[PDB]
Amino acid sequence: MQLFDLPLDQLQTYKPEKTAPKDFSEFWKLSLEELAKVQAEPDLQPVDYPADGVKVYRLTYKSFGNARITGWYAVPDKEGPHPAIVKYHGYNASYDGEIHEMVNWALHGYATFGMLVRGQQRSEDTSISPHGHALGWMTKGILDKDTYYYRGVYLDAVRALEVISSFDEVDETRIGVTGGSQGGGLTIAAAALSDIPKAAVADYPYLSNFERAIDVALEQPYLEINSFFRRNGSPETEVQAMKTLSYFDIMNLADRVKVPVLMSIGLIDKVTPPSTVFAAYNHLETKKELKVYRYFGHEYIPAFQTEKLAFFKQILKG
Amino acid sequence: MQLFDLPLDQLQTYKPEKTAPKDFSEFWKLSLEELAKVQAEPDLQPVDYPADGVKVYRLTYKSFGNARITGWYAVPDKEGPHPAIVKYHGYNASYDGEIHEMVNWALHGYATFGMLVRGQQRSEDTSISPHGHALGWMTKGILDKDTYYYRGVYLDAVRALEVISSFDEVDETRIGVTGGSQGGGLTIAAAALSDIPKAAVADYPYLSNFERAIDVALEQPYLEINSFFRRNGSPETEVQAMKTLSYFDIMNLADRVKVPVLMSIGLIDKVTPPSTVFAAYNHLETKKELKVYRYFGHEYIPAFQTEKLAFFKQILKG
Amino acid sequence: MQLFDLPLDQLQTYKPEKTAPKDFSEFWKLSLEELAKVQAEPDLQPVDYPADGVKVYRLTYKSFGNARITGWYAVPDKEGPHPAIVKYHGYNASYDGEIHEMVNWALHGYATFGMLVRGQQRSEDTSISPHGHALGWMTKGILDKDTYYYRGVYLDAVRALEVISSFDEVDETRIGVTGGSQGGGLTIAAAALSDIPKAAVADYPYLSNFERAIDVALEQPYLEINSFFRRNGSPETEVQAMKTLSYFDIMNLADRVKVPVLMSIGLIDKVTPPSTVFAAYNHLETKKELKVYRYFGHEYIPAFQTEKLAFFKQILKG
Amino acid sequence: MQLFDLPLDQLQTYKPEKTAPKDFSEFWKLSLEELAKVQAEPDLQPVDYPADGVKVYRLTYKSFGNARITGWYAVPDKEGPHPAIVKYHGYNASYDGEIHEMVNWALHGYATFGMLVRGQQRSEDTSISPHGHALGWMTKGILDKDTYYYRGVYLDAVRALEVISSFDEVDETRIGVTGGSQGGGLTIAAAALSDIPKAAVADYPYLSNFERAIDVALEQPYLEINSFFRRNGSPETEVQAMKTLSYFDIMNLADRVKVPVLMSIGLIDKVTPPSTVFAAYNHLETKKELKVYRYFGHEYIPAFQTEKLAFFKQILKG
Amino acid sequence: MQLFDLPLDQLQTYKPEKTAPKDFSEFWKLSLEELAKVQAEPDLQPVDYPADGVKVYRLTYKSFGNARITGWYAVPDKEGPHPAIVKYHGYNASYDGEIHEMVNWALHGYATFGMLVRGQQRSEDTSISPHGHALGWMTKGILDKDTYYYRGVYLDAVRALEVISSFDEVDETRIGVTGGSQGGGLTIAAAALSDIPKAAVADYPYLSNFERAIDVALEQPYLEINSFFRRNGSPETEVQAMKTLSYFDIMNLADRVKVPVLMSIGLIDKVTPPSTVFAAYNHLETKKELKVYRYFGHEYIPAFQTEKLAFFKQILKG
Amino acid sequence: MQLFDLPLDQLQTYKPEKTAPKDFSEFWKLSLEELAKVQAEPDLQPVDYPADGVKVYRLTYKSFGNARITGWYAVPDKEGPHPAIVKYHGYNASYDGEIHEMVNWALHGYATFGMLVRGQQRSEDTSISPHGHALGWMTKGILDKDTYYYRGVYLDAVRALEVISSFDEVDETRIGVTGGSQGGGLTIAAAALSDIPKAAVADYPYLSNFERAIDVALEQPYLEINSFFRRNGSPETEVQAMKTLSYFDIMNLADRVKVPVLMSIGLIDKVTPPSTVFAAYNHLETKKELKVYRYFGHEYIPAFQTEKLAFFKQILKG
Repeated sequence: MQLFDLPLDQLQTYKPEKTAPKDFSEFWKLSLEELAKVQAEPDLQPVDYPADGVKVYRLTYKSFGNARITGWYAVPDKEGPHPAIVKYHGYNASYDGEIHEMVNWALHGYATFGMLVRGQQRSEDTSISPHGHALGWMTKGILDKDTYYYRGVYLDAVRALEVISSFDEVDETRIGVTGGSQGGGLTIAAAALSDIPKAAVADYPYLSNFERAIDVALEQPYLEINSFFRRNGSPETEVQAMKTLSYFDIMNLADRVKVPVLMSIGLIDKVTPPSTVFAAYNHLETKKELKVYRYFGHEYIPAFQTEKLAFFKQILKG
Repeated sequence: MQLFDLPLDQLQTYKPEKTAPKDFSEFWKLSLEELAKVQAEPDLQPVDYPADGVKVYRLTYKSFGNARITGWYAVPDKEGPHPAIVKYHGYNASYDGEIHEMVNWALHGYATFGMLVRGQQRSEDTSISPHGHALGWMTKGILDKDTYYYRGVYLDAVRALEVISSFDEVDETRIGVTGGSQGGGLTIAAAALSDIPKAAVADYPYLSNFERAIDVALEQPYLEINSFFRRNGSPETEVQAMKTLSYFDIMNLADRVKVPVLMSIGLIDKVTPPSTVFAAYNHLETKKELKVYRYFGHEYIPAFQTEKLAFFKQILKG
Repeated sequence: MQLFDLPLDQLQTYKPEKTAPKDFSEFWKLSLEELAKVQAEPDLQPVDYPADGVKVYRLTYKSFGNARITGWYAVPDKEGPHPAIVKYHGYNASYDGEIHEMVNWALHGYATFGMLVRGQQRSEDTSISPHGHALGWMTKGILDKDTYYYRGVYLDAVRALEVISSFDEVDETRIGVTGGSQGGGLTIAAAALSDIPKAAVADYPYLSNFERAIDVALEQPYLEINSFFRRNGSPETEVQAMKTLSYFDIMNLADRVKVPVLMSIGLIDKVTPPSTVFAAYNHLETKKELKVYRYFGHEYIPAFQTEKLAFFKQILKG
Repeated sequence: MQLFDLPLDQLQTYKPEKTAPKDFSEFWKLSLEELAKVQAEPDLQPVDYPADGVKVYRLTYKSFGNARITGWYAVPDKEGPHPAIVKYHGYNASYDGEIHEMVNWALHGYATFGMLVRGQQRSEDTSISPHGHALGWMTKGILDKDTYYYRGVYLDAVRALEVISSFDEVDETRIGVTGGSQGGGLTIAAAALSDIPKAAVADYPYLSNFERAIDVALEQPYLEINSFFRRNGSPETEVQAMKTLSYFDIMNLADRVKVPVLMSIGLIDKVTPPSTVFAAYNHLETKKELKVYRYFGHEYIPAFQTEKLAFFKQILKG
Repeated sequence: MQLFDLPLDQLQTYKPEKTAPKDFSEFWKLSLEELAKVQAEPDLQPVDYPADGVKVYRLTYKSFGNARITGWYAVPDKEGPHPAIVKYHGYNASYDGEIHEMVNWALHGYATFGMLVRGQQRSEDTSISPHGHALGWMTKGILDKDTYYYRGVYLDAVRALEVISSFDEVDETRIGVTGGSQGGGLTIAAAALSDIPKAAVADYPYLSNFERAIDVALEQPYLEINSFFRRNGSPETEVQAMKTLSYFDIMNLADRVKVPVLMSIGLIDKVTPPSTVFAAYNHLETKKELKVYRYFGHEYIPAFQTEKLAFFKQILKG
Repeated sequence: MQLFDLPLDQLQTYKPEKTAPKDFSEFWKLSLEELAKVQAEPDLQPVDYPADGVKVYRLTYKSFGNARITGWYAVPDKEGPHPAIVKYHGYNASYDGEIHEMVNWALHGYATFGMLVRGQQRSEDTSISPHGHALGWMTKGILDKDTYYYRGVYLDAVRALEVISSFDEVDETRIGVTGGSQGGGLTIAAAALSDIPKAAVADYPYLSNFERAIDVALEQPYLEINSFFRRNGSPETEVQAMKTLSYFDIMNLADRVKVPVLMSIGLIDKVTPPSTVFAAYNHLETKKELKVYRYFGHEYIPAFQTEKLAFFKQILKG
């Protein structure tokens, strides 16, 4: 397609004020405290996979709300410990958990776990639907930070790191986090909420700068928010929903990241608008780099794959 | 748009064999038993509304899974006891609960309750998401009849009738059920599972003839099923999901309806294809009429509104 | 969809200079004089409608050009006189005259007439096509104010008020005017050209700020003007057509309205762009209120239905 | 795009039974009588045009309903008397009357008149709108053959031939008729109702086999009929409208054509479906040829232009 | 459609700095030197065409790279010499060479040759594909000015003028160049590279202001450039490709035109954006006129046909 | 989307008669002879890549027409000699040559070469454009089998196998071929024309059953053929083009494949319609399997990736 958001020169300095409420930190502390009360009880079940040099398994663990979260976990068939990667997927975009991708990461030398998102693929979402929402997960439980869909998801993302670091074959000092869109948002959230990750690569991250996203995105799934306001029109509901979203907005969590970050953005992306991604990036206060691709949108960028592999190889395989 | 399904002469005789499993009746008996364990505990909260001649309220009750189900309840501002209507809404299509429509029904002389569907608007869905599903509600809990999303919805629909008939101002012998698409499916399911309704009017009913629907629909939401099979490709998964859907398929429940039914179908409907609606209609063994509109699709049909009003007036008011 | 016109902060003060030619007032005076020469000769024909508490009829009267204009007229089956409402419909958007809507208004307590637009539904358009026009009615007779399509329509709209006020069962001191899009334009035009209405509720009004509308609308039917210029390209034709449109532009007629006005606008409406509606609103010099809905476009807005009912109930049922 | 109607072998034998009512001939005789009552009073007004070898004029004449019909008339700037062509245009598709094309026809050696269709461009439509119609001209006056829009158009088309043949510079024995879509329908109707034309070339003719057209067309304007039935749903209305269309259906007029006919059809045409064109062609009982183009739709076909020029050259110039 | 580029007031003064590299003139001199080494060896083959007053032929000649370029050549069947026109066609938009158009130009009095573009229709493109390109011709050989697709095309365009001027029946002092889009770019390029043309009429010219075109066009075929950058992502490749395009950019060649130019632009054209055309126009330093059509896009503009014919008639038939 | 081609039972037995001309075998023998005249002169240039366990290179060789063909070649960083794979890419669908994918294949244990298609990416197409063609490569040189675009491509594909098997580090007895769409067509053509491959995996193969493809495909690129017939309408041209395509149609080459073949087809594929793929499959007379995926179209199918890896592992590694 074509350009549509602020010009690159303006994007470079686009940095909205944080929207985090006064109890933002307290909310995350309490949420992590809740997660800590649930014993992970990890279980590894081998899987038959048509490749040599790797051992593949279905990893399952317990998280917030006693939810059963799973994903494929692939490890180099070598004597570890190994560097590791926790890979997070896109919104409604996992097709059988991307087992092939996980195996390729293991072949590249990383014990890799592709966490599958609760309610979207294979993992259980034990959180209820307290008040009715628009089609999708974006507005599920949006009237209260405690019941919001991403509360459980972010906690699951942190638990994934606690579980993989606990493995004897994983060098917990060399774990990376990565993912695209929704996976990119989870990558930033995980690095902001856990001291475990050592490096983060986020493709056009999702769940950033909600106030702007709903007025500039031209495609789904930010627009589910707009849809919820069409179906629940009281002015008070809109105020409450934006407030709960502010607790999950990665531009609010970004200044907690302490490790190196590599991020990408395609200038014609109408799903995660460039402005929203620059907002998250400009809120990071850590070693960081934003690779801008003028001719790409919300999709796989071959040149950035090269950058991602070189970054993880430099930091995690040092 | 234009014609696309079987020609009318073929639709008239289209009657697929039932797909109900051997334990279909047991499943519904057990499900109704699970519903009866939950005390309804109805709560009526008056609402200020800008109209004379009617009293409006927010009606809330407890249903399957201890879920809090709600909706607007409007009653003629005259001494009862009054004929009544339970109105069911379309998939993801309630905008603040259609309060205006409920009021109009009351002005027409019917104590009317617009049940809001659990998880879609206002009403709570306490059922979890056991295994991950495609975007939407169609595949939530589809790997087991006990966990499937419509199990709770159908029971809620029956409970709505139990609650309204219990009111002293409602003539329990003169209650009708009505709704469009998903609302039409709920209308048929309620009349199939409850002896309360005395008449049913279903617009192009949804949740019918799933095996055909997924192969002929050209718009959502039927296609969420297809989407789930794309993301969960195991052959066994497909077989299991179709088996669970067969317990909720209104063509399998249709032979249980024993009161008069009025149904509509637009021949250019690509959401609820004509074949799927004729399948439900052809399984009904009761006083019935199917109004076919050649030039209408999945939308409001003015001529059918007249038929609907005439039908309820004739049966519920005489 | 999404935002596209001027930002709300700019819309608030958007007020183009009037485009009314020097003989604007003379044109309307002469036009009303022509209408006055035609005897209304109203005729009421009862209709069988499936509802109690209301009497429904087909009302037919004679207007400008000896045209036979009709519509459904519904009255509370009570001893009047009653407050009344003249409801105007959208462009090419009446489906059998919206009889059900008219009946609901009567059930709300108002003797209501839904005027059907000449040439579009049931009413006769005796005005010829003097010079050929683009597909539709927007350019029919556009080369001369005397032959322009809306000359007859606006006069018919005023006659509708003269006819309903003449009824013994109608309290002519309590008549409201209402309608959406084209119906909203007719509502403002009627209130600007007749001293009869006591209150006006106009949804996103059509036929406003033509100069801007043709450069900003992204959907039909303002674009019929552009289509006419593609087919009749002389520079002189464009000048003449914009001049005739200026006599019908509701932003030019707005300062004649003397009664309270309630108006709505959805910020994503690409049919009646927000700027065009703010233009009409900012030209009103009367008790007024503009309800802005960020997430709605050119469609039914549930929250505004509440506002409309409360407004008419407060003014007309005082 | 791609194929979509009956396969070629089936198109070749597709010949629906005529739908002409018992008084079809009487209707046309009476209509021609109404036309003859109006004196043509042709007026030729020279026009300055940037080309040598041709004299251009605006030709205006009086027709049915005292309507002023006009169009460009271009003649070879040489002593006549000259073969001539009456060219008819597509539905809502004349842009300033195609003056350039008329000039080219004259440069090819034919005194050519491009009749502009009443109400669509330049020419006046004095027939009223008796009962309201869907957007467009297709349903204007459709409840009665006497008031239907094409009654005036067909008579205007015959009158065009009477006027051009009356000119001393035109060889009345060498006049052809031609046009595309609506122009093709007019071409056939004119040759059916007038003995003036000596040859006819019709591109994918419109206004044919209405019963099939409304069920198979996928684009306008056929679909205006469907639109009218959506807005005027009485069963009797549909029956009456189809009856009036049957008087203007070129498949019913085709057996009256007694001069050579050349016709074209693109197999991917979704506006004038191939079946509808083959229906007209198969009802012709005269020297005829149907050129079928597999890869073309409703558009200019270069190869057919050669066929058309060759045909008129052979017949009108020898 | 609707407006989308800079407002007309801004377009009027839009004039980017030239992007021509330091060896721009040397490149064209050397390129013309290469063309001069190839003997034209023109061949005329008569064609059977169904019209009197014109002789039609297939003209074929040799050009750069020993390529065989052809097109239809039509001449008035009169004693010359004649004024002449070289007509260039749109990108991938010649349907059998537009023989009918060529014949009409001859009937207007001009010996006319419609050059068909190498590789696109009938003419041979002997230049290879040196490095792989995106679908289409826009990026073929783009990594080097010497191998770029338009090098051969522009040279062929100049050769066309050398060949037609060489004919005894052609008055070489009265030759015009004309064409639309890609044909408009070739018209400007030819007039910039050859002293032969005496007048030029270019419709919305293509191949102008590439830097802006790729960021503002919303349709094809400028976007092939963007597509090539998606498939060949090294930063160096983008720099090299923009540099080679700068040698062919008509805004860089425009100041070489010494004869009168007539140009058109439709304000809603999303193929050749108005800004890009104003850029070329504002770089012309010769007798010039730009006709702006607010309601037209990338298509035939009837009013401009009149202007084109009057311009060529005034200059070429003086 | 949804189903659209023949139903599965009919696809299973769909086997059109071969369309190969009498000199089909001679053409391929002569073409292979032309290829053998060109010395391959392979050149391996190491490339720095961010991964351990593999050596990456740019492999370049000379093929038919002295064309320089290239692609990425990745080898396990272990002592060989290694099983190998030649991977062919989709039409206009290589983004920088899929270096990442080639590396992954090597990490899976296969010396892998991703041949880049001449003229589409990186590789040179030295064949000229003899007669002009529609946008794209499908019709380039289609008027003669000797000049047709795929002649060079198929020979390049065979040459790729000759080059990789010649490497000392490659076990020439364990080489597979694979690719999707156009890549699948190349996979079958290579296995048909070379005895080198020991196994073939083709995703929905393109370049099959051209007579049906042009009449049933609903997306490109098949439709470029149709586009060429629109621009070159001579009946003889169509006959000649279909004749040249018959020499490259994989259904005509299929009976020459004598090694195991694994193929896939998505039933909603509108680019390579299921019928066209079943045609190729049904002409194979070798160990074969066709995996049918009801809910997938022309895209990556996760389950098939597992099948593909399992197949090559079983055959090439044992």
